[PDB]
Amino acid sequence: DICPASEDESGQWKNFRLPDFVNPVHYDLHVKPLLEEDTYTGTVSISINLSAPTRYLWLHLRETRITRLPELKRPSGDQVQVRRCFEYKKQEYVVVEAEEELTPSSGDGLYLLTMEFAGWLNGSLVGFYRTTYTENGRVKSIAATDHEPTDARKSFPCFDEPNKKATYTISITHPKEYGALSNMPVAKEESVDDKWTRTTFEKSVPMSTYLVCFAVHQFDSVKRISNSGKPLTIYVQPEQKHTAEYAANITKSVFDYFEEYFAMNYSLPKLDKIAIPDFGTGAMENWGLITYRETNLLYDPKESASSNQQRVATVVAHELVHQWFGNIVTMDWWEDLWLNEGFASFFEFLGVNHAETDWQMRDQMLLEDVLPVQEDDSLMSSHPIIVTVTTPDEITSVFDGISYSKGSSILRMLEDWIKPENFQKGCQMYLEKYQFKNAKTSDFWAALEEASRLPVKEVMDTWTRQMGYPVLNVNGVKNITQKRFLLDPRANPSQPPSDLGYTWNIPVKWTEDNITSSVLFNRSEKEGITLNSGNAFLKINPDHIGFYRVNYEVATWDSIATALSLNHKTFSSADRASLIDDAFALARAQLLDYKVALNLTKYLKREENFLPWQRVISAVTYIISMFEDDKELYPMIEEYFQGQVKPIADSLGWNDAGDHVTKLLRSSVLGFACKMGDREALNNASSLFEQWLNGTVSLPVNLRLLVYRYGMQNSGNEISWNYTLEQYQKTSLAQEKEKLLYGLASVKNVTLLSRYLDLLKDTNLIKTQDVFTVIRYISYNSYGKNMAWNWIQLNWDYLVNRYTLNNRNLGRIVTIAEPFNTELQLWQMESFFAKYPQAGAGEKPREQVLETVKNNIEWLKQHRNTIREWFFNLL
Ligand SMILES: *[C@@H]1O[C@H](CO)[C@@H](O[C@@H]2O[C@H](CO)[C@@H](O[C@@H]3O[C@H](CO)[C@@H](O)[C@H](O)[C@H]3NC(C)=O)[C@H](O)[C@H]2NC(C)=O)[C@H](O)[C@H]1NC(C)=O
Ligand SMILES: *[C@@H]1O[C@H](CO)[C@@H](O[C@@H]2O[C@H](CO)[C@@H](O[C@@H]3O[C@H](CO)[C@@H](O)[C@H](O)[C@H]3NC(C)=O)[C@H](O)[C@H]2NC(C)=O)[C@H](O)[C@H]1NC(C)=O
Ligand SMILES: *[C@@H]1O[C@H](CO)[C@@H](O[C@@H]2O[C@H](CO)[C@@H](O[C@@H]3O[C@H](CO)[C@@H](O)[C@H](O)[C@H]3NC(C)=O)[C@H](O)[C@H]2NC(C)=O)[C@H](O)[C@H]1NC(C)=O
Ligand SMILES: *[C@@H]1O[C@H](CO)[C@@H](O[C@@H]2O[C@H](CO)[C@@H](O)[C@H](O)[C@H]2NC(C)=O)[C@H](O)[C@H]1NC(C)=O
Ligand SMILES: *[C@@H]1O[C@H](CO)[C@@H](O[C@@H]2O[C@H](CO)[C@@H](O)[C@H](O)[C@H]2NC(C)=O)[C@H](O)[C@H]1NC(C)=O
Ligand SMILES: *[C@@H]1O[C@H](CO)[C@@H](O[C@@H]2O[C@H](CO)[C@@H](O)[C@H](O)[C@H]2NC(C)=O)[C@H](O)[C@H]1NC(C)=O
Ligand SMILES: *[C@@H]1O[C@H](CO)[C@@H](O)[C@H](O)[C@H]1NC(C)=O
Ligand SMILES: *[C@@H]1O[C@H](CO)[C@@H](O)[C@H](O)[C@H]1NC(C)=O
Ligand SMILES: N[C@@H](CCC(=O)O)C(=O)O
Ligand SMILES: [Zn+2]
Repeated sequence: DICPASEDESGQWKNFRLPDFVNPVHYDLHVKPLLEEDTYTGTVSISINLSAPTRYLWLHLRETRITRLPELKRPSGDQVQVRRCFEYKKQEYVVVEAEEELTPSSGDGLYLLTMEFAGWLNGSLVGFYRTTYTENGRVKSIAATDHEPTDARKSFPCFDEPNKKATYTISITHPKEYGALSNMPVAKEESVDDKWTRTTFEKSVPMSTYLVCFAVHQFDSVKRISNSGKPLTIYVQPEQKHTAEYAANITKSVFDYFEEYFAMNYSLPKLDKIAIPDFGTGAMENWGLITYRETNLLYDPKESASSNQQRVATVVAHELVHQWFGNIVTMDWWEDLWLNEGFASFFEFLGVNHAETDWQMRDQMLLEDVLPVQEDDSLMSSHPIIVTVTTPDEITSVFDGISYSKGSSILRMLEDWIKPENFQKGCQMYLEKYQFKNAKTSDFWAALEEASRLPVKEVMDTWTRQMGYPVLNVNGVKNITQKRFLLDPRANPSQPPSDLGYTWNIPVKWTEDNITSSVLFNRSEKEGITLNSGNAFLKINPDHIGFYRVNYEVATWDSIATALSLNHKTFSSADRASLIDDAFALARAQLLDYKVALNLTKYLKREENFLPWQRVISAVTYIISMFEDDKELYPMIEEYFQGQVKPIADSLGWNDAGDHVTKLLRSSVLGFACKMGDREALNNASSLFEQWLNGTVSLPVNLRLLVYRYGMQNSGNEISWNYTLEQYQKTSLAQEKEKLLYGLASVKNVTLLSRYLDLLKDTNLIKTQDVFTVIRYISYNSYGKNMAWNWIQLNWDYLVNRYTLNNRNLGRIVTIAEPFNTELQLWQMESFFAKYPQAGAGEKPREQVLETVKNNIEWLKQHRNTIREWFFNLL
């Protein structure tokens, strides 16, 4: 109550954005958690470079309270008279008004502001918090922090903006049974009591608030040493110690690869990794202390899948990229978030490709980022890569497909156009230029433009300052022209307004008879260009390397189908995936007749590669989804696609054999077989499930998920549900737990799914981090599509209270409505949204799922007969 809230607008603290004339240099931060009380206290002393006459000093603070009237120091050292302090809620500030204004730190002397604060460790996964786990029957505690993007201000009062880089010396007073970790190595350990220890860490390099991290733990460790000679260690619960090995391997390999690739030293003396037993995102790149959700870090070769292996490798690689792109060089403002996330999403594939050679990681970029985000970015409710954000809710919202995947995709296009070698050098120069400072997007262009003298800014701005992407329309084999590709044909292609008018500078690549050529397709070529060997067939956009779609003439498309039916290997696996992906997306947008798209699938009985099958399954999943309740169309589509996978499903079999990609292929191919109703695949699932219920037999790691899902679906009951629920509690491996949750969500029983939904309110059973995962799994259930949707509506106030409107996963949960395809269902959504109109971080997802559902309704109206004719005539 000493620093109370007031609604006083008459000041610069009414501004969302922090003032230009106040900068932090150094933070002296001390915190003392009372672990078994779920509280902490702390003091922060901040050195402040003032630049203008101000009677007010303000900075960010949320939920956590100031307990003592703050103390102000002049550059000379004198005590400053402080009249009041107060909180201004609307922009998450605490403001202190001095008696008088005093002016800039002109000569190495700085102001010093000291504040005492108390906060909570409970009810939350952001800021500074405590969670528990069980070790040899005992409940143990671990405390950690999580800040990105606007949560450092919950932990301690600070200038919570990515460009207010300051240096840190952190100390923690904890009980002696615990160790304390932070960004920097331990400097000194001193006894307060015979019970308490004060751990002081050595001074940091300049860094943003969102990167500040500390933890109090009783974890064991697995150790590695870099080529730099620096200790790289993963902290892990003693019972889980053996599952930390693989992450330790990749950390070494990828750390050593990146340091060399970026031509720059890792800035800190050590690097730590730790998985928090309850953790709100996937992982977080805190300078020197990277925090993980266990599924993304901990891997067991004897129980985890190849899928899991790759996920661990990729997230680790991702988190390591950030130590350069994000940490050393940080975006100036969140609008340029892709400078962090896009770069990490691109370089992750390079890291893991170094570590794991036969994973075809470069090709998998198509499956993971490129083709999925081309779906996202064909909606009106997408946004440009450089995004205007004006609230904390808007800031957190842009941690999405666009920042990550399109970021990754347009770098993938850029690298290829500019050539890998020059892209590398260009990244290096940017990295040394803006080291320990902040960069804008223009700065990265200017850096790469110095590596190629190609018109990088001019070309890359078109991809970056407007949403969407083009479809190239082919006239007469050789003439191309560009148009915006939108999934909704009724949508206005000029909206929302763009200076660039939705035309792009398209780096174009094409293959003529195994020889490859390149052109930049200029915006100002309004009537299109012509592509420079007298030719019959011209393969445009090889390996789908550019962020665009190609619509060949119908004749060409027809010839491609026949070419696939005669010898599909004529195309590279990536090229098959891409052609199939484009055709089905073009058909979805009413730019290509569905008969033409479906014809490309006729060859599939002989398809044996991962990439094409993945993009086939993706396209079919949607079509099958739209006809779930059509008793006439569904069996026909099912019957067909069952026959098209049967050969490869049988050939690969129900057993973990072959290399990484083959094993990934088997998972999704057997899964699709099950999905399409194959009696024999379902029986394998039920048979293995029955065996697993017998309590000894350890399932083949790459088949487990399918066995739990389809086994529970086809032969699950209360006895086996209860058992599966027991198993989920008993296993320590998070990757197994998550599979078992999908199993539990698969039962065809309303009563059991109802028990499952009730468990979501029980924190001893379902972790806070997993609630949205479980809701999503249930929504995939034929019964639970409606149950999950109904439950989030009835329990909306409860979820908002538990997570806050600022939590992006809560915001995104409405996307469980994506398969909706009737006017009735759309009315439900709109009714629910009108009832709870304060959407927070859910604002964009709402817009997106509404757009999707409307498209769905239209799609059914446009294509039901055409698709029916195609299947009926064939069968
Ligand atoms: C983390 O990194 C290690 C290397 O940096 C991996 O390598 C393990 O260690 C052994 C030698 O370093 C390897 O040697 C042997 O390989 C041959 C196979 O032809 C066999 O003699 C043995 O299976 C194996 N030696 C053993 C088991 O003592 C192994 O290939 C290898 N594996 C094991 C279990 O030791 C680690 O595998 C790697 N760990 C993880 C989890 O990824
Ligand atoms: C798990 O799935 C396997 C398929 O991937 C099943 O194996 C197949 O079983 C089929 C029937 O038992 C066989 O198909 C045909 O059987 C009839 C019997 O009357 C024969 O005429 C046909 O010649 C034969 N088809 C062919 C193409 O030869 C399969 O041959 C058989 N094997 C394979 C490799 O496909 C498993 O039975 C199933 N397991 C469980 C426990 O359900
Ligand atoms: C691209 O798709 C085209 C449109 O579907 C294909 O052309 C169709 O082939 C069908 C064969 O599956 C034909 O259906 C047969 O003909 C009549 C339809 O009126 C029926 O009586 C027959 O029962 C049926 N055949 C069987 C075995 O049941 C269609 O006539 C035909 N449709 C049109 C509009 O021409 C192309 O073949 C396909 N191109 C490829 C694969 O390259
Ligand atoms: C952590 O727990 C404390 C108390 O255990 C919560 O504070 C209580 O809030 C409820 C209503 O929201 C009141 O009935 C109590 O009087 C409060 N207690 C105290 C001591 O203030 C606190 O809200 C929890 N923190 C979070 C983030 O949920
Ligand atoms: C779904 O599961 C419920 C819960 O187990 C089943 O209800 C049980 O049915 C058995 C046999 O008919 C009874 O002995 C139990 O008393 C019932 N339990 C409860 C809690 O009601 C139900 O039959 C299943 N529904 C299906 C398979 O459609
Ligand atoms: C499966 O698990 C449930 C939960 O433990 C069992 O317990 C019943 O749960 C319902 C609520 O869903 C309670 O109202 C009943 O009183 C519980 N029964 C008790 C305490 O005996 C359920 O019995 C289990 N079923 C099987 C077949 O194991
Ligand atoms: C960069 O790495 C090199 C080689 O390991 C080393 O000699 C140099 O001191 C490093 N630069 C630093 C720590 O600033
Ligand atoms: C393609 O463009 C060229 C050059 O503008 C022109 O000669 C030709 O007629 C165009 N049309 C077709 C179908 O090739
Ligand atoms: N950069 C993190 C997400 C951080 C967050 O959203 O809290 C990741 O994608 O791994
Ligand atoms: Zn990231």
